[PDB]
Amino acid sequence: GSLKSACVVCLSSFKSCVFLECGHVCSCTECYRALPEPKKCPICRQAITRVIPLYNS
Ligand SMILES: [Zn+2]
Ligand SMILES: [Zn+2]
Repeated sequence: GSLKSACVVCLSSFKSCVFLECGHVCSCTECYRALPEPKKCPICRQAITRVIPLYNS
């Protein structure tokens, strides 16, 4: 379920965020909270309904 591969957006930090939409785990907390927009799932383009942060790097 959880995994910590490379954050697909930055590619520097691991992914530390499961996007509660579809269960895609792909972003990192800092990427999310830093960028303010309504963010879309980087993999599937669904709007994010909630973010379940994983406290990792
Ligand atoms: Zn990131
Ligand atoms: Zn998705």
